[PDB]
Amino acid sequence: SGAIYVGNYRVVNRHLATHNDWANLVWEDSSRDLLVSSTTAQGCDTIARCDCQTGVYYCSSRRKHYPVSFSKPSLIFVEASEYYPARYQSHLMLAVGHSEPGDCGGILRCQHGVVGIVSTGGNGLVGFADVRDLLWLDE
Ligand SMILES: COc1ccccc1CC(=O)N1C[C@@H](C(N)=O)CC12CC2
Ligand SMILES: [Zn+2]
Repeated sequence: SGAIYVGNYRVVNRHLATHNDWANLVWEDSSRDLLVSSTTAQGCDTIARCDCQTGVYYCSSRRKHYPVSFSKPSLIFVEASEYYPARYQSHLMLAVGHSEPGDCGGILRCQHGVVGIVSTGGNGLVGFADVRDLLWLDE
């Protein structure tokens, strides 16, 4: 689990969105595994606007933050899971790092701010849904 709280937005994995998220929906995209809802309170996270390929992510299954090198946002084939059939997921970045299914939502960050959230993984890999291209999160 986990979310980004920037301005009056809450960014979560679409597969983990609650009823309140759907009832306060701003934007969702199944192909990216992302959903954004509106919040009453202002958040403290800032979004990175950069092309960093190194950063640090939070892994809840280890209660630890790890440094990682990650690929550029791309279209990658993701195996079938309890929440989606096998399909191509867009705007996904891959890295070598530990992950388990419930690690989804953990933040990946760089020197500039939040880069994205854990969305996929397995066998010593971890994938992150990028949010750096969503410029509207800043206003
Ligand atoms: C962090 O993901 C994993 C880690 C280890 C093993 C397997 C996974 C992948 C996984 O379980 N996925 C991929 C998600 C997606 N974005 O399609 C949907 C979801 C069920 C939760
Ligand atoms: Zn950066």
